[PDB]
Amino acid sequence: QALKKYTIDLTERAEQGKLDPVIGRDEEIRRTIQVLQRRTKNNPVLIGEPGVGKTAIVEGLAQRIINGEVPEGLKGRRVLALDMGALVAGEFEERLKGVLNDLAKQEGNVILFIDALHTMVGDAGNMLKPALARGELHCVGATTLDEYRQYIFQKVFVAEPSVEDTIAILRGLKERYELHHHVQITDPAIVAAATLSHRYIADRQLPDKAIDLIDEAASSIRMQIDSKPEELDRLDRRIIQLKLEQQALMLDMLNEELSDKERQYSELEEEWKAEKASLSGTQTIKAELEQAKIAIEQARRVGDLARMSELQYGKIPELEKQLEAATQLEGKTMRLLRNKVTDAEIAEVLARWTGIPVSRMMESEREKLLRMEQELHHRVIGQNEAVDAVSNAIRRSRAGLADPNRPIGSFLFLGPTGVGKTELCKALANFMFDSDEAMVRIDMSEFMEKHSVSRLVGAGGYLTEAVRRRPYSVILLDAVEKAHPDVFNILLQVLDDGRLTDGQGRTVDFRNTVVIMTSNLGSDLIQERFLDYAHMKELVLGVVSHNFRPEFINRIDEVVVFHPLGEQHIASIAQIQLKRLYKRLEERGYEIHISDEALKLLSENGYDPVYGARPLKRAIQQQIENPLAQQILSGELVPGKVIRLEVNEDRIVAVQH
Ligand SMILES: Nc1ncnc2c1ncn2[C@@H]1O[C@H](COP(=O)(O)OP(=O)(O)O)[C@@H](O)[C@H]1O
Ligand SMILES: Nc1ncnc2c1ncn2[C@@H]1O[C@H](COP(=O)(O)OP(=O)(O)O)[C@@H](O)[C@H]1O
Repeated sequence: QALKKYTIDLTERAEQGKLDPVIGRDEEIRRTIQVLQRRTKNNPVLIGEPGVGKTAIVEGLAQRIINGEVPEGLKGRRVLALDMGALVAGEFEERLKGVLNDLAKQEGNVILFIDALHTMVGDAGNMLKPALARGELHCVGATTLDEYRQYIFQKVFVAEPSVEDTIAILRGLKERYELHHHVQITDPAIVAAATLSHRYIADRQLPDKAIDLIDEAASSIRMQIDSKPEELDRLDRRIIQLKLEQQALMLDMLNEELSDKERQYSELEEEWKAEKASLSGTQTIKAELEQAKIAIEQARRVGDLARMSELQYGKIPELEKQLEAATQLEGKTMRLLRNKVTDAEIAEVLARWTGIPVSRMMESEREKLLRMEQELHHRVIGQNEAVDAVSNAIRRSRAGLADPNRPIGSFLFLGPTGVGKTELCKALANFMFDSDEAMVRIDMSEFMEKHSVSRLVGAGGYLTEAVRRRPYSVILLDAVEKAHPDVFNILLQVLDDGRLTDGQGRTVDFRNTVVIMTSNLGSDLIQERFLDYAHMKELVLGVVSHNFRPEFINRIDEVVVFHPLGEQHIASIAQIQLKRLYKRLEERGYEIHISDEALKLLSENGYDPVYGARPLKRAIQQQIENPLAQQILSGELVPGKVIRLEVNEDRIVAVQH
């Protein structure tokens, strides 16, 4: 009986109704069942990244066995999960031997479950090998594919549920969790949990991370409930203060205001208790309801008779009616204490995790979108047609006026260098994705070969991995004309399917991304134009047809033309570049203003037609930041005095007048 010591009986747990409900996973369970009765290589292995509910599938199978929804071959079978802990508490091999003995004793009525299957074979227990082929033991694996790469039984692949699936799962677990945490859970909190966990948490997987959000928020709410209310602390401190003062004076007066405040503090206190009572009641009955439901599920099993109709008709709906009567009573009675876990709570927990202010997490998206041109113009200066096209396309996408199976947007940027293409990329990344850090930059110059379409996909790939870890990002493909012909096909697959199958066979989801492609092909004809504010697109389309096939031009949302930078433009770019410096100096108490002619010097030294505004930054770094740092470290320039940037001879100088 090493099973009593070294295993947990899952069918036993399911029989007691102590297993949480399993929502979805119908096909995976059915498959596993199909494989368990397999004539050879029967036993099956659940393969998927941690937290996707492989164990959930096992428990679901157990529940089906107990409920008798499984084929006659699996009726009455027992599912036991082998625990890795109790074994290692030379004893390992002997204990495991006893386990295999016990499993060979009933010969086929017991199914063993091994989570992290690699740990058994791979601290690499060897003795397990005979029982598989001999048929002494029938087991179900749960292992990662990585570890099934290590190990290479039947392949059973457990995918990761989508947002909708996760939501259904959480809605199924909702009552159990409400009971578990002594709280109410809002459906907005559920959808917010799934959605936000999907978006912001990169490393973890669904449903698990969403469930963690829910859990933590529930803990927070619990602690908030237990704690003494604000008003009561306020009043206690206040009356203690007035007590102090009064006894020190021993004014009357205060004597009255004491008493009154003691009446109030009394009333509130009683109210507090009352509320607590209500809560407690609502929980107890809840528990009882559960115990009733489990009970009727026992009654279906062993066949009590008037029992089940008494529970179904008498007990369950009475408890159900006074439960929501208690919740509507809660609706009336609850003031000082809030038991409802909302989307706001989920937001606060994921705030704790991520570090986002969370104003962004729920800031109104429609107002963000409608004002988009302005927001993008806060960073990108000039290039009005570009911002217009991009903003319009993204608006179309978010309004749901476009194919849902394609990326949010697809743009081809055309024009010279240094005109702010990459600037608009970073601006987009910031605007929608809350950082420039959510961007994926790939130079196409380094993919010209067959080893190119190899490298970025697989044979992992530079692209697929980045998009998999960061589904919301701006994918910028620079100098796309240099690309290897095999890559363009992959690009079409992304622009169309909104997904891409890699060298490993798994599909990466691009539907949350904005795909931007830049090219210098139009640079000459564009610099040679302004021609009308319109016809340019036709003119350059002419040169587009040479290097690009109709498929590509038609599958991208907008083809963007970037104009060279005017004088006032470069001036403004300069000022924006000076903002950061201004800020860093503002922190130390320096105020800097720049002369118009000095700004002209910067604008001149920062712009040449071939590199555009690229030289500008280190034109500032060299001509301004260097002597500035010199004087700051010198002590010549002192905080609390305005620093004017003027010109001396042809060179820029800093002064305190
Ligand atoms: N279909 C489902 N129905 C209900 N809960 C699920 C489902 N899939 C996953 N879960 C939940 O996800 C949580 C973590 O899943 P888990 O089985 O630990 O993942 P894995 O074992 O595959 O790493 C579990 O608490 C489980 O309740
Ligand atoms: N339209 C613009 N708006 C704001 N900054 C710009 C603009 N054009 C150029 N710059 C500045 O010039 C630098 C280089 O420009 P960049 O966007 O990289 O050009 P390209 O997209 O052709 O590589 C950027 O860091 C940016 O600060």
